Amino acid sequence: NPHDLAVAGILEQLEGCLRASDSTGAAQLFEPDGYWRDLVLFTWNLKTLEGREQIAAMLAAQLGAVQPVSIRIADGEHAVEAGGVLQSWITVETNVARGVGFIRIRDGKIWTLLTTMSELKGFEEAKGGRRPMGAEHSSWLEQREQEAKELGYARQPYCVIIGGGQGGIALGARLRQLNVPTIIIEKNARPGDSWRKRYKSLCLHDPVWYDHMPYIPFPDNWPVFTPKDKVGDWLEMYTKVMELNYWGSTSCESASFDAASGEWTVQVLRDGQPVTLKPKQLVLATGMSGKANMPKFKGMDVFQGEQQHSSQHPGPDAYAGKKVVVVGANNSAHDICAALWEAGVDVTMVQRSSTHIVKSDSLMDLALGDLYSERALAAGMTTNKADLTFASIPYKILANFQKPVFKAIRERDADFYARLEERGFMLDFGDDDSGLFMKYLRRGSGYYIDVGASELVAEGKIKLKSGVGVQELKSHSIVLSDGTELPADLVVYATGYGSMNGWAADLISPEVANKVGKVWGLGSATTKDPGPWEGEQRNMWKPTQQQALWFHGGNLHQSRHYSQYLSLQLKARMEGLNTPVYGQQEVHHLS
Amino acid sequence: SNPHDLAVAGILEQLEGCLRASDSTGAAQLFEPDGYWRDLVLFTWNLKTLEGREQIAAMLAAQLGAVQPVSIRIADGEHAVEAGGVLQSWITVETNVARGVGFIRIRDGKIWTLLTTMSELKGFEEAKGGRRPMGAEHGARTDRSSWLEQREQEAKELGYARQPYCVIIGGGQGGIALGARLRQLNVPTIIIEKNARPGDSWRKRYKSLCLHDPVWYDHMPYIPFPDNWPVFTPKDKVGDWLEMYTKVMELNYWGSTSCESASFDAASGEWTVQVLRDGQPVTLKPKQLVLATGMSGKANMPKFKGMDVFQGEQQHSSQHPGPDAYAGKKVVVVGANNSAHDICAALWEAGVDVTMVQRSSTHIVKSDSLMDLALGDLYSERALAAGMTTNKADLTFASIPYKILANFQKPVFKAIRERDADFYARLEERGFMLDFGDDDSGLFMKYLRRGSGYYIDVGASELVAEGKIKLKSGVGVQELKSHSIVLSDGTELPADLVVYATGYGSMNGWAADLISPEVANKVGKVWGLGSATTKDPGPWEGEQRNMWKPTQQQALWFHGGNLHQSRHYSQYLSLQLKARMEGLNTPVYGQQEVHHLS
Ligand SMILES: Cc1cc2nc3c(=O)[nH]c(=O)nc-3n(C[C@H](O)[C@H](O)[C@H](O)COP(=O)(O)OP(=O)(O)OC[C@H]3O[C@@H](n4cnc5c(N)ncnc54)[C@H](O)[C@@H]3O)c2cc1C
Ligand SMILES: Cc1cc2nc3c(=O)[nH]c(=O)nc-3n(C[C@H](O)[C@H](O)[C@H](O)COP(=O)(O)OP(=O)(O)OC[C@H]3O[C@@H](n4cnc5c(N)ncnc54)[C@H](O)[C@@H]3O)c2cc1C
Repeated sequence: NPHDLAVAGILEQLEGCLRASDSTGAAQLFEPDGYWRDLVLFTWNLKTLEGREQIAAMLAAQLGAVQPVSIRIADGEHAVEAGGVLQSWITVETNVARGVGFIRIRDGKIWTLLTTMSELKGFEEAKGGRRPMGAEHSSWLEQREQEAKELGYARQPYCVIIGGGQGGIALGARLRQLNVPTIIIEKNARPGDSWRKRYKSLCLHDPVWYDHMPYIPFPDNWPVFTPKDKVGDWLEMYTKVMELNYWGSTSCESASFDAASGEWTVQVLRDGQPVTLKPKQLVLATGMSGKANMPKFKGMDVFQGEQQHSSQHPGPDAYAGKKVVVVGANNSAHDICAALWEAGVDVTMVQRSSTHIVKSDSLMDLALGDLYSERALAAGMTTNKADLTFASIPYKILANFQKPVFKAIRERDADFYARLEERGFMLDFGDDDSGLFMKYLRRGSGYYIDVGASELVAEGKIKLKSGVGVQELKSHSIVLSDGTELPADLVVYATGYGSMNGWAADLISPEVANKVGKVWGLGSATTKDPGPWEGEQRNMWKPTQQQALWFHGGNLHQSRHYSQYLSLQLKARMEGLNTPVYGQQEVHHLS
Repeated sequence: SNPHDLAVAGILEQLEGCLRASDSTGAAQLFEPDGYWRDLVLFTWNLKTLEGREQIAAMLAAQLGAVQPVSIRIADGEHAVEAGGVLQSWITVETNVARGVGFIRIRDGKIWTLLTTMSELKGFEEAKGGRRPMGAEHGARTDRSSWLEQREQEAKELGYARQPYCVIIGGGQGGIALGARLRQLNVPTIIIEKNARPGDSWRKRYKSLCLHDPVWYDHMPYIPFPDNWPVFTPKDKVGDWLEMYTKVMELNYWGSTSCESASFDAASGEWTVQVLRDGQPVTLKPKQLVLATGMSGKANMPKFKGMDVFQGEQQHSSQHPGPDAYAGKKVVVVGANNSAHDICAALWEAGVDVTMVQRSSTHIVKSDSLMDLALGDLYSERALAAGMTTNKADLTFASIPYKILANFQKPVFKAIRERDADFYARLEERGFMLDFGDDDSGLFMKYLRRGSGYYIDVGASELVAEGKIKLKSGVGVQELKSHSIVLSDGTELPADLVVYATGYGSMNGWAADLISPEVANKVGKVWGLGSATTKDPGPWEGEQRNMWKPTQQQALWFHGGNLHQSRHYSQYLSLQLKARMEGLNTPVYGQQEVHHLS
């Protein structure tokens, strides 16, 4: 291929500079403002180097310790040319690891480079050609019962994960494949209960092609949008067959770290019994959403009806013939209001701030179609290549990729949007018009994927009062800042959640929560994501300022992909490897 | 272009030309005089191999009116290849009611072998890929019934207020696979299984047991084992997998339910099946009954002199719980088959005095050698890397007519013998009686012909070859005395326990005990090819007797086989069941007549 020669020569110069510990020379091969996003392989971190000077500074600090380095076109792949961009899958090696990557080249200059870590040399996963035999040509069940009785009691785990939802289960499967002895702590009774507990009608709003767990993808006949209990069944059965050590009915009560011994002391209550676990690494996988935001409205003590945060709302059944006011317009607000109307309960939504609304069909086609769809698969974009393609766009410029996508969504769904506005609903498209994904990555909230509620709003079936605040709650009403008085038997506060940092404050200490800082967000200086720029998700899947404390989570996509780089970092430290973190992120917000 | 594509595509259009022309004799003229057309449902509504031009013409003359118009072409995205004078190509075939994949071999301008299969019924395709269910019903409703509610409704109504179309007896690997395929075709089906949980059929075996077939060969439909799954799966890990598979594939699986009896009423077209679901009687009235109770039938119990005199324990291999109770005892196992080898190796690991007593020869193959030389080309990592997917692997194997399979296998097992020659020499020198099939065609051919007579060695044969398991061969049982067993060479073995590892009768014995001896006789022997070899008498039948296809008893079907055959032939059985559920015209051609009652 005519492009293979072009890309391979650029890669050879890069390879030459990297072997020579020539940081400046390597950076000169990039565009002046080019990007190098590294996932563990060079930085022992999740780090995006922006521009030649940052690129050179990383290479000057890391190259001496990783030699010899190779980088070349990936086996079986070829370079392609689109829109003036030369791109190719690549393979990259250090002295202790290998990985795949992706490179984009323009006018002979590296525009973007992705390096990732796939495996640690000598600790490769027993997959494919390396499969365990299973049988020798003490039984398999006996050994499992041995591990169930000894791990966490007579013998301590290397790693403890708090939280057995989708995120901890995926991370646990990955850790199991790396022989990192691990216990998952889950206060629910069974795996999958994290999803069973939602409202009757809930389904995933992300599509199947985007949603796979590691190792066992959903089958070709699995539904596009999975009902909440069908997810539960899958997670429970995934947990069994991937041989996880999963302590259900077990609450984590407290944890602390002793830098002297390098050990945590984690106090749990397993079916009522106190147990003390002493792992070397602690992972919080308690959900990206932390502590509920409770408003401080005048007269909340005067109101004689029920007040619930959206997280304490059981559903519409108890409220036939009653009147509900939902304070909020996020997706929790839309879910709760659509259920109350389907049940024939009087519901009013009170919106103070704008919301980004996207029709499910439009999100699936225009925003996910290129990477996660039947069309994507037929074109060869496998789930792994999709994850790596998305990861290869530096967060700095992703909004630029996204803007045309969500402009097309507005033109397609314009009539839908007009009717929402004519009704008085406050629309936005992210602070910079870059859309749903960027809001999710920046603030983890502020959007609703419409599966039926927005039409109920446009048609007036869900009553809307927007543009107003709450003045006070009276004895049987809530009074809005324009003077409107809404009678209310039940007030639901759909006011969101703080960051995961609240989990650390509640389980470790507020002092440790302060060391760690706000979790999630990019530092984009937009709503609920204050600057300055950090360029990677705050405290996710990477070293934190609290030693041996980690955060895992995200949506099913991010949990699938970044559980790989988190587990490889946990494994590397279990093997006593040298892991010199570059550019460890300084804390700019205590929450 | 491809120069082989043109040759094959021209041969195929002549075939298609003749078929649209209702030219049975002319279409047959396109095969070698003795060519083969193996059909899986698509043309014959049967599993049927047409052998020779006269049979081909007769089938085509009988069926063509029922399946026209027929299209047959090279498969989309595939190309013909030529090797050793043989032209091959994947093909795609459509009828007026169905579509499917096929495979064609051509030599000197004549069709040597044709494989036609049915993949789907037109208008009843599976909800997969582009046709996935949405799962969620978007848009507001007040009559909303959630996924969990509908599932709880079906559990409560099916078999009570509403009868299933099909009932499967047996919830092992075979019934679970078939159940999955039937749920994908919206054939309401109840699995009846007397064990408590799905997967218990594997949990029930001895501690150390693993699959002796490798993972690449073993997948269940729809959810393959993952890339980190072990080659040889321990039995309890197989149990957990089936238990998860049954849950996530939405099977209606009545555990703790024994099937007591069933009878068919040709007037109503209904079965009456009496079950005990947790002790409580239920009466099920399906239109179709599938027996999936395992290929092994009634245990064969020997008639030895003095069995009534022996003062120790006597067990059939199927009644032997394991070595635990026999710490200080002396065991004699009468048999040298696979049950006997498993039981003896377990007794020897536990330090029990065990002697194996062999009368007839056994075929021994090392698990590792089966994996490389017998399965390596189709079911391996190298096969996958070469584009041979599990389904392409299944179709390639199915594309070899059974009449010629034995000669493909002979060089495979000549190679296995040369590789393991010292192993075999030490077994023969120790006095173990070896064979390699009646015509030296090896393990897979015995299995297809008689379903017995072999043991895949995972460690026990070395214990025999080295004398750790004591061997007495070439002998029968003369009599049991009060505390000993006497062999036909005069040896008197002291014995606390005698295990009779003497195999099983045919699967139709299940039909005898659950339906009636008359129905069992009408159905006849199950399994076997009619190969005129040991335990497989002629005449030649060419397909597994009564497997995955219509039987001489109306609305009675048999499902089973190894994980490979269950995976693959459950597709054709479920489609035949689905076609009848939708009231399609299904004219069976060449329905096999019974030549043996058992
Ligand atoms: C309508 C709707 C649709 C959605 N669709 C999708 C979708 O398609 N894809 C997607 O990725 N997300 C979707 N989400 C979001 C989904 O809720 C989260 O993404 C999901 O919960 C992932 O969270 P997690 O596994 O990281 O943590 P969680 O799901 O919150 O689980 C964390 C677990 O930690 C446990 N826990 C907490 N504290 C303790 C303690 N002290 N001791 C022990 N255990 C503890 C909890 O019981 C919980 O089970 C949807 C949400 C809604 C409302
Ligand atoms: C060491 C060893 C290794 C093996 N490895 C393999 C391998 O790798 N691959 C392979 O394919 N095979 C293997 N086998 C063979 C295996 O035992 C059978 O192939 C397997 O059981 C398939 O049978 P099945 O699921 O069709 O029926 P079965 O497993 O026999 O199950 C039929 C079920 O029907 C139930 N049943 C019977 N009567 C009734 C009734 N009246 N009411 C309700 N339920 C009833 C039984 O409880 C049983 O669970 C191995 C065997 C051994 C000993």
